[PDB]
Amino acid sequence: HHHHHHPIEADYLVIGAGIAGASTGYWLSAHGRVVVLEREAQPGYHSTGRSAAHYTVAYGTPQVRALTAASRAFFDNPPAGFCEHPLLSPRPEMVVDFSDDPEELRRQYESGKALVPQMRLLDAEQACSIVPVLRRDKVFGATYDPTGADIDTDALHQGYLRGIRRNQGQVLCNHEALEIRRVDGAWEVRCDAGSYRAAVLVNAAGAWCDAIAGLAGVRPLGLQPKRRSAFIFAPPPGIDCHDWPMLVSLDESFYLKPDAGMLLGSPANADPVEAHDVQPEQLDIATGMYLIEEATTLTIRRPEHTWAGLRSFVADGDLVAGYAANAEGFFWVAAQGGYGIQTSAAMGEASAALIRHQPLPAHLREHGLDEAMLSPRRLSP
Ligand SMILES: Cc1cc2nc3c(=O)[nH]c(=O)nc-3n(C[C@H](O)[C@H](O)[C@H](O)COP(=O)(O)OP(=O)(O)OC[C@H]3O[C@@H](n4cnc5c(N)ncnc54)[C@H](O)[C@@H]3O)c2cc1C
Ligand SMILES: N=C(Cc1cnc[nH]1)C(=O)O
Repeated sequence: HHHHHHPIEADYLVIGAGIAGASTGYWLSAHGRVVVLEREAQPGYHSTGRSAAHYTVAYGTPQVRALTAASRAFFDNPPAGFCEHPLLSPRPEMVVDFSDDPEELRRQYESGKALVPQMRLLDAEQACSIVPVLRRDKVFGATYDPTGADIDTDALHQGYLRGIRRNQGQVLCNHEALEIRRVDGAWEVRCDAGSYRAAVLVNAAGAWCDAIAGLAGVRPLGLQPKRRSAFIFAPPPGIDCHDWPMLVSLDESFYLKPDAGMLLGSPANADPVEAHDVQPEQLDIATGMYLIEEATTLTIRRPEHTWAGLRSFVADGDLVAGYAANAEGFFWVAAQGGYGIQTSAAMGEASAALIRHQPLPAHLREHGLDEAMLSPRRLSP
C-alpha cells in the first residue's frame, strides 16, 4: 500500500559498498549492469574505514598470502585514470619476539622467506636499532620484511567506486537491502524506496554476509565477526618515529605503526561479537597502551582517536569467493578477516571472473589460486 519506484533491472546486484563490493563491482562493471546497494550514507563507514591500512604478505593462511601476493601488481601499477597518486607507500614490517620463543620465530621466518625472499631474521640488537624505543630486555629477535607497504585505503576504495560509475554502474548509498526474494528467474531486493532485480546477487556485506543469506533463505557460512580496537596517540617530544616499520609482536599481542606524524597502536584483539556498528572497549584500549608501555620506553597520555572494527572469519580462516551450492545466482564475497584491503585486487578480479563463469585469469592462477580454494563448498564435507 505504500508507493515504490518501478523495479530496476541489472545484471549483478552487489550488497555492500565496502572494499569487497567495490572491488568486485569494479571488475564486473565493464561487462554488464552493476548496481551496488549500500545501507549507510557512506560506503566506508564499517570495516573498510577502520583498518590499519597495511600490506603484509606473510600474514594469514596460505590462501590469504596468495591473494595478497597476487594483488600487488594492481596496487603498484593500476590502470591509467584509476587514481591520482600512488596507492602504496613503503612500510616494512618487523615482527618482534617479546616472549622468548626462538622456535616460533624461526618457523615464521622460514615460512615468510619462502614467499618473500628478502625476509630477514634479526637478533635483538638489530630490532632495537630499527625501533630504538624498544626495551632491550623484552626483545628476543625479530623477522623483518622489507617489502611491506602502507595502503592509501580511501584512494583505493574510491578508485574502485569511481570505476564502477565510469562504466555506467550505480553505487547507491542509503539503500539497505531489507528483503531478498527469488522472483521470476531473478533475485529481487527490496530497498525502502524501490526494488532491484538481477540474475546474480553478490553478497559483499562484510560482517553482515550471513544476515543477507538469512533474508534470502540461503544456508549461511558460519561467519564470525571479531572486534579489533585501535587508537592514535602522539609520540613523546624528541622521538622522530616517522620512518619506523610496522611493529607487531610475534604472538599478535599488540602492534604499533607510524601514521604520519602520530602513532597507531592496537591490542590486536579478536573478540567474537555480532555484526553491528562496533565501538572500542575501554579494556581494549587500556590493554594496548599497557603492552606498548611495557615493550617500549613510550608513555601514552591520551588518545586522539579510538575506534574498533569487525574482522570476520569462517572456520578455516580463508576468504570465500564463489556461488552458493544449490542457490542459483547467489555469490558469496565474504570472510575477508584481517585481509580485505590487501587482498582486494585479487579478490575483486577473481570474484568477478567467477561470477561471469570465466576462468581465473592467468596471473592469479600463477600465484597458486584456484576456484576450489575460494569456494564456499570447501566449508562442507
Ligand atoms: C583495526 C583493524 C585493522 C585492520 N588492518 C587491516 C590491514 O592493515 N590490511 C587489510 O587488508 N585489512 C585490515 N583489516 C581488515 C579490513 O578492515 C576488512 O577485511 C575489510 O574492510 C572488509 O571489507 P568488507 O567490504 O568485507 O566489509 P565492510 O567494509 O564492512 O563493507 C560491508 C558493507 O556492507 C554493508 N551492508 C551490510 N548489510 C547491508 C544490507 N542489508 N544492505 C546493504 N548494505 C549492507 C555495510 O553497511 C558495509 O558498508 C583491519 C580491520 C580492523 C578493524
Ligand atoms: N591486517 C591487519 C594489520 C596488518 C598488518 N600488516 C598488514 N595488515 C589487522 O589488524 O587485521
